[PDB]
Amino acid sequence: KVYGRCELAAAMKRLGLDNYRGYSLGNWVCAAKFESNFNTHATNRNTDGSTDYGILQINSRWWCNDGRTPGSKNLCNIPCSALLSSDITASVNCAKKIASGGNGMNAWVAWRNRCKGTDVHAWIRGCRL
Repeated sequence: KVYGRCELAAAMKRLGLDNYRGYSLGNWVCAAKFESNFNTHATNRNTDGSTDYGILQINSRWWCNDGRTPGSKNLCNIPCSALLSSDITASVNCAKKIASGGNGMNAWVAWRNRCKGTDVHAWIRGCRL
């Protein structure tokens, strides 16, 4: 499902992400843009058998079970296809744990990269919030 910018910004404000771990909503926005381009079914396979899933592209090798990753975790109890739906609930639940750890949003590269030191603000400026 390809999301509006503000449709996606309204959503994870309700979902609770604004100022979560003292990251303000446009960080979230900008990581989803740059991570999926707001597509929930966006998927990328890796060099490890790994596959990142959904909208903030959570990795199969640490946070989910997709069916086949030649050894690892599931730090979230989610089957990777929950990442994959309409509904961001699950992506955003899992997302919180990844950012619960030490590095915070630095787990998303693209955020690290296209988003640290920016006007993330800019991602919600014209929004129905």
